Amino acid sequence: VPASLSGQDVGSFAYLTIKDRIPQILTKVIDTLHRHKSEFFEKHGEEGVEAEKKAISLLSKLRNELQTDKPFIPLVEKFVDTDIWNQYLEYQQSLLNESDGKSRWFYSPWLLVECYMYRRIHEAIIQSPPIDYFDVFKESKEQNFYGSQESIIALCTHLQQLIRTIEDLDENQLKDEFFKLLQISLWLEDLKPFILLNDMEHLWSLLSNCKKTREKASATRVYIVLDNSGFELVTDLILADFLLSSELATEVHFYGKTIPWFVSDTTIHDFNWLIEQVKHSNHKWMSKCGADWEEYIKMGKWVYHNHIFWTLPHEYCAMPQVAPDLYAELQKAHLILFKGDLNYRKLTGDRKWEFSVPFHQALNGFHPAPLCTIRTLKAEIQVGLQPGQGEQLLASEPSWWTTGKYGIFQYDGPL
Ligand SMILES: [Mg+2]
Ligand SMILES: [Mg+2]
Repeated sequence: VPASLSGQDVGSFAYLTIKDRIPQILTKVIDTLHRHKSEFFEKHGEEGVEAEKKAISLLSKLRNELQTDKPFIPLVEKFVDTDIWNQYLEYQQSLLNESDGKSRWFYSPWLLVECYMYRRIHEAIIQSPPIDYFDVFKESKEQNFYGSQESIIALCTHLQQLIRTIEDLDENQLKDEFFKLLQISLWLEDLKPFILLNDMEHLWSLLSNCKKTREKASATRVYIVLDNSGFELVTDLILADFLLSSELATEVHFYGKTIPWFVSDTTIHDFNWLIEQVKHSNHKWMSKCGADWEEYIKMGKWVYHNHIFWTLPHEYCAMPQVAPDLYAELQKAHLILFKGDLNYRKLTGDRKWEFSVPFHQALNGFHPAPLCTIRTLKAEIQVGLQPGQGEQLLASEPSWWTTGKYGIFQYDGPL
């Protein structure tokens, strides 16, 4: 397996992200805490203000460690994954030879660096009762929802129009509607040129055959490993409703993040809050969607799962050893959809793979069930391309894979 992406290459996007973007995220977190000082006093009294100041102090220390490339330190505050994290940090140090020194922001794998930063943010918060419940990214995730109301209404209206007629659609029209919603989940004719890899036909073949072959009382389970909250989450819920309504799935299982993560990533609180806001909307079609979605969850047609593994630094190839219960759960899927760039990085180890490497190889043994990554590119990693394809893009458009402009549907599994 190739070397990890990291800040060792000062010309790398990982370097640029660690040097400039991560400090910016921490500053904004600190700003968010500062702006909530009055709310914390109203709800918690003086102990809330002392806790806000403590959290800010800790986050300021964290930002200084990053800005000065200090070595990583063990996590201290008791938490469900503290010991697993410290074991992983010990393991990561063991990979370093004498010349490499100690794990640190601009030397260690970029995946570990970013995951460590968010876990240290969470440590600062859980060290600061009574504000230890606070989600420093909640305001931004709520803002994405409120800012997207027109597109959310339009998409909920589209889905409900679709569902009204869904039993009159032939197989090929149903397929076309499936492909449309998959592209909405990714991001339509104007955007098609920016789909670099399109395995959507293999998803249709897989689920269509499951539907045609399904025996009585048998299940077709589709798992969705989520990325961002807000409009992205809505596109995934809309897809999942279509999957049930079209009978391409009989159950949909969702996996989010146990803690606030990578700013926007959906936690159980974001998931429940968004569905509540859609359900209690006064718009006819948004409200009907939200009601239907809460009913799917009640019946077990939709299931939300929390698992700590997704907010660990480990590459997904480690899941069988580190989270065998989760791996066995994923093996019950008929299809797993992984959303977004971080999932892609974890699927491929965040390594400097050649463009030509097959996705199957880059997964490094992680083959729980048929799976597809639905991803816009925000990292210097992309495998499974045709010879010369990524090279031509680099030469024509040096930023191509880091701007979120290009997308993929990249599949591993049968057919
Ligand atoms: Mg050493
Ligand atoms: Mg995200």
